[PDB]
Amino acid sequence: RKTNIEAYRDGLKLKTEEDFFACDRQYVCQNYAVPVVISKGKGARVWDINGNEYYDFLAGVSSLSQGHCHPRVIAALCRQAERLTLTLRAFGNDVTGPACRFMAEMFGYDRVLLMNTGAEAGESALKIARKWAYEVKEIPPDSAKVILCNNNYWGRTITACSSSTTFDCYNNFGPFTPGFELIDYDDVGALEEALKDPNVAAFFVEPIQGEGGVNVPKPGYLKRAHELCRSKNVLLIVDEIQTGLCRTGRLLAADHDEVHPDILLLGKSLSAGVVPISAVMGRADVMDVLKPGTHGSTFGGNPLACAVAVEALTVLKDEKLADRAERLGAQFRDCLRRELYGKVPWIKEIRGRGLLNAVEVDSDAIDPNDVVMKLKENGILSKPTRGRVMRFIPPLVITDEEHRDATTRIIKSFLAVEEER
Amino acid sequence: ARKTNIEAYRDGLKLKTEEDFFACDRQYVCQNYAVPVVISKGKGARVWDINGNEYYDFLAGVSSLSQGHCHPRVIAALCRQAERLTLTLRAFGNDVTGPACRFMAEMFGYDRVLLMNTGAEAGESALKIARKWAYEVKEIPPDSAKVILCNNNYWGRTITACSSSTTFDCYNNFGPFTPGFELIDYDDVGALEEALKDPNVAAFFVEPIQGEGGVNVPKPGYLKRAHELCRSKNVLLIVDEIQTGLCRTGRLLAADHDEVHPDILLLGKSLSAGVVPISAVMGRADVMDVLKPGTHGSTFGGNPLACAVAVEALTVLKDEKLADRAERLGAQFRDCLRRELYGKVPWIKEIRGRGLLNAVEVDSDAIDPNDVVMKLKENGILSKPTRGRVMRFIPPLVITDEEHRDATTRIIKSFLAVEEERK
Repeated sequence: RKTNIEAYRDGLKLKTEEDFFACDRQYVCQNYAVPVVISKGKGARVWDINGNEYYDFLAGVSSLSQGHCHPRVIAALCRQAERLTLTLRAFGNDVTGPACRFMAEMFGYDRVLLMNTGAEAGESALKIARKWAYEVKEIPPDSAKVILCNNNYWGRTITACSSSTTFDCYNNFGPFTPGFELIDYDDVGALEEALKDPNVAAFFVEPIQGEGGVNVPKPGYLKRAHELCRSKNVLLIVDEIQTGLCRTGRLLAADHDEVHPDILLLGKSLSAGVVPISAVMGRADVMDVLKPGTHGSTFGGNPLACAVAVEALTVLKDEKLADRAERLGAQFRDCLRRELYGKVPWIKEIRGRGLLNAVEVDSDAIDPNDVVMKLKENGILSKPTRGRVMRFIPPLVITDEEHRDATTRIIKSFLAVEEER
Repeated sequence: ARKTNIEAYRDGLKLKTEEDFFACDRQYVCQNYAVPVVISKGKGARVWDINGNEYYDFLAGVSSLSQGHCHPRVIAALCRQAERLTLTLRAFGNDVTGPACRFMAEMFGYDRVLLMNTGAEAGESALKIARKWAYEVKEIPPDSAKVILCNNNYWGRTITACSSSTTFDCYNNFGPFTPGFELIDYDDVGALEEALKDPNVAAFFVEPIQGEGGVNVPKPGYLKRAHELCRSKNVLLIVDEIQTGLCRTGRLLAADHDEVHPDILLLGKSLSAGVVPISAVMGRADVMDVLKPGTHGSTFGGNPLACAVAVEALTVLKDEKLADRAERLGAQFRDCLRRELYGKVPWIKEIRGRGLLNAVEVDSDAIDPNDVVMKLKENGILSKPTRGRVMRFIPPLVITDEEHRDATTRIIKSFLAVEEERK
């Protein structure tokens, strides 16, 4: 049977890509800028409405680490969706509990708060950190500070905008939530100075800055940061929404440093890009400050998303996608480096861990969008961040044959752009 | 049927009784909620606990499940789109999101649709839009924008939502708070009119019936008159229909009762027949268009799968005529209770509602409100009060005539059983 969206879509006679673009310009709020109309995905590949194939090298900015339409994940969705999707957490069910137990054991935490979005996991963590700082550190009323890094990105709520240094994220959205102190990323000295304020509740940080440009910090940064935080009884909140779940070659990007975050945020690939589910995890004596009535969410921890998440997380384990991301990521960086550094003098850096990789180009000596369009032409879909940072974030299930082909196609697109300069 | 992954994981854990699940929950789940029941299946207006005991669901996700639990068509739409494509980000186009927005744009009468995931995101997205519009179009000073809200509002749990709440537990120890809010009494035209004197006001943000606040029904004409007042000061009317909208109160939108067409409209909850979180912000072009590229976003907002479900969920509302069904049964429900419970039961302070959004307020000094929750449960009714003393009765709108009759009877019997027991 045709579903309603199918029969409605057919009724509008949307034939070409252009017809869809015009539909979007008319009815969809215009808060995004590429031209392709994707119809179907499977694994690392997607297909547009004309049956043209591409490798998806954005993968939801790491929401589709398991690939598009993973059969196991789709089957767990569909089987749960037939039984039960929503109870509210005002009633028990036979899924939410076991899911939290499953996550708590896999990542080694006492308590799991399930929310829907990455941003909500962020607000949730800032809230828990404030309340814990008022009730356990006994810092004076309303004086709680949270430290974070210039060019952070954890969401789009007004509080998120309030803690951003990125003009377009905050401009004309105030007045702002106070209580933030901004420091440079990857700067051990600045963290230490800012840690002198005894009203600090938390340092909030990404192991690698994602939307900020795949800024990989210097060896030992997170380890040292954790030590300085403990020293002043300050929570380390580590956002692994983009970096977690095998993307960087380990279960969490913090494992590279053997850091166990005091509070852990997961999202995106936690559902294999099927439904929004995020999580905040922490020890009991921190997480337990959230008493009944003091925080909540309608869809948070619904049994449908739980079942998906358990299956999604099991795919990461069973298919060994961590090891895979490490092997392929090193091969990817090695290949691009041999073939492009020196030969392509407008490539400033090729950087990454695992399959969270990027090519920083000099935007005074090329137009970034030419690279993006030549990528598209050669079967590679990608979106840069901050104009000049090309990102390469394929699903981790991309096969060896596929990953070799894509790497070739990528190298070719950069060389072809250089040639054409 | 074959054992699902998730089922074999919990069979592995040897969780058989209701209390095995309560214990698992207490150990591993953040303890930010307060009920004894373990639900494992929903169909329509009914759910079943793990023992096979059957109940009527009279919370329905606080009007997230208007189309019933596990509606066949919605599930079939989920599964068929799920096999094709679930997510692209809005950085690439797809064949679902544009059509879906047109669908909503046409059904509700607006130029532009912003799709988000949660109710709270839609609320925040609205505050962001209003502020930015006030700065760029009304040209008020930077950081001076104000938004007017009502005492006891509930729109979510973000720090900014906390910042604009008057509910102690929602805001306490979660500061410092986002400035920019002016609280006034719900259902007070005088207080609205006065607060609209400040030219820095960007919007009035209001629910047509206060949901979590206690099913507080304003006096006739309140929303009509409010819109006039806002319009005269060039102030946006943002109406939160997340809980009241989509047929729950007898009409497509609760605002339709007052022929109010909100300047910004919020929906969520039943927008997805409770299958997946999807919410929407709808408004005219010259307001919504302040959100330029890169100034707002969300990983999962407007994902193909959720769009597919929402369009199906909305179609179910029309095809099965659930606005009419909510109107008819609702009136009958309020009829039944006021007849049989006023007079006989002194500790009923009021019975109120519109459509199938109803509430029984009890005097919490004359009775323990939990006795009522447990007696309802004993008689096969699952409900959860808001604010201790407001009993809520929010069933799916697909509740049949026999189910509703039986349920109303079981509900009356519970109230009378508690008064009997008082004596």
